[PDB]
Amino acid sequence: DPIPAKIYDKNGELVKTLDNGQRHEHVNLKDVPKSMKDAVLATEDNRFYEHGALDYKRLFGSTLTQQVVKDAFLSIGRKAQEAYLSYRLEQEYSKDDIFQVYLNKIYYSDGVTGIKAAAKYYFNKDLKDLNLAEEAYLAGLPQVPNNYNIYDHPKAAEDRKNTVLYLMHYHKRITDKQWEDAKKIDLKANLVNRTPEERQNDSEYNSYVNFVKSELMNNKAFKDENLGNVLQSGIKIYTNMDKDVQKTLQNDVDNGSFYKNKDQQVGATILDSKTGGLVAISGGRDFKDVVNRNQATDPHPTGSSLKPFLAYGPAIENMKWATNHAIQDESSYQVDGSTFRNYDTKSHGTVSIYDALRQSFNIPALKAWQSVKQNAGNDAPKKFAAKLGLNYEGDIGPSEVLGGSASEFSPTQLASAFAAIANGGTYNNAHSIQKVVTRDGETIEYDHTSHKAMSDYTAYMLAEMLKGTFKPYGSAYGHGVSGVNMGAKTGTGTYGAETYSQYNLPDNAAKDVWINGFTPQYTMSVWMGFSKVKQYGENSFVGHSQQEYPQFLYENVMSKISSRDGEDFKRPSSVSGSIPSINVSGSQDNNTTNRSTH
Repeated sequence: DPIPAKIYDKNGELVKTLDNGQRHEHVNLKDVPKSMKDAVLATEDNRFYEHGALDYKRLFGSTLTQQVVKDAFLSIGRKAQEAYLSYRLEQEYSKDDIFQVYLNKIYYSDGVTGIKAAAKYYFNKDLKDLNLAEEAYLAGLPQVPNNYNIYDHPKAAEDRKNTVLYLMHYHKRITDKQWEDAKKIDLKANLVNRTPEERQNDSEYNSYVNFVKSELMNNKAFKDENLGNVLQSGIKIYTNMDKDVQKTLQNDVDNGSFYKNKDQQVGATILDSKTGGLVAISGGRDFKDVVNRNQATDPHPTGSSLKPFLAYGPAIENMKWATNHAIQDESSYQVDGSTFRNYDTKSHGTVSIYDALRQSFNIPALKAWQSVKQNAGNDAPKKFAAKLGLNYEGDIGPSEVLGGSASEFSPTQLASAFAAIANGGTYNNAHSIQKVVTRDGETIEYDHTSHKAMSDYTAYMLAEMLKGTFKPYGSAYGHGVSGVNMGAKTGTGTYGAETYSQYNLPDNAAKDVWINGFTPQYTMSVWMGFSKVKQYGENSFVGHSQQEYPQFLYENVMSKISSRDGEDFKRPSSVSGSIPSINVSGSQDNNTTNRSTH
């Protein structure tokens, strides 16, 4: 029975409580229009006054009672406890009592329970003065409230409304005429005008709540149910959220000055590097839960973010390369019937992969990816990446290596992948919920996916190389935090070659920009893009200067929240040497250089 859900941070403190979900107006059964009740019955349980608790004719050659119960407490036979409670309920209360409870407690979407409020909401009408088509729709809505809500699926909502009208005619609850009359009414006519904002009506938690709501139904114990039905059963949700970090991340996102215009978007995820627990998340600026796409959990092109996982990572793992392993760079380069060049269009000659990664050269990463493909097998890259949650439906071409094509993942996904590097090479699928405590007192334990993604040396060597990103000439030089030990990998994702012309985009125009940083404590992943590609690059990142934006967000937040205790990534006894010249013990590298970049 009705009671809002409560969300608790990492300290057990109450952080948020989901209200706004009470547009409910109580109605007495005498005060409900005959035609409204006729509508309900005709569609849900026509012979409700007859059949008693279960409908045995239906069953052989549902029921209002059953609905009321299913709604309240709720895999193979837990349908039988419904049956039994329905029986009991049918023994305690009369048909009028039950019919009334139905009309007062069933969910109508957008946080509406009860036909009385469901009418005042969708149509601003009293039950008395609302029309036939409006009744039919309000009668069919409750079945699957999310798919029938007009505001979201007007086509479905009209089909549902027509089905009810049919049923009503078929059960001869309305004449042949009034049927025909009603299917002429415009349903939308009196439809109260709202935008996604009013439909909902301490915001630093919005993105986190949005995230928890999604993960909550992924557990076996709730997977079947509904949103507006599992959140009203007074459960208590305990999360890994850091109250403080979450506020910081969302404030800095909302009040940051690193937005070129109003079409620019962000997505930020912050995990506990070690555990994988979601410490804070932001889906965008001034993010409204259902109103806005949660950009922290939606996929975007990754640009050069994935190099550690498709090229150098699998290369250090599978053929034990040293960090100063040497690759021959060029100006152009062939892979299939396609040419590839570096972003700066140059060739840097011979380069240590330490630099090749921290400055994100494209050819050397293609070479490396190709070397992993030969010396470890064509599926070696896929396997490595797949350990870190980065899956690929089909083939991994040179494009996905460079972040194009199928290389689309959420900031949350990348944060998880990178946190692996940040903690000895153990992968932890991002997880916000610790446990939920049900109204009575039961404790459901949630768990997440965890498992070795890479061997200790690989993780340490990546962690060490990527520290070089914040060092001079590094793709994120100047944006690292001072006393803090952190490595990072930036991503810059270009546009399709055709779209450069269609929109007259300048040469240095980028569509997605990422930074993925990690300390021993936190891993943080930031993506930024624009909602619509405009002409001349107005909605693109143009030049290092503009593509550098997410690094301001990263630096700001990582500086406020990171602790200066001087912790570092733990060095395995399996690595020998020091940056930029780290190798795998007892397996030094045939091919190396002491050659620097600039």
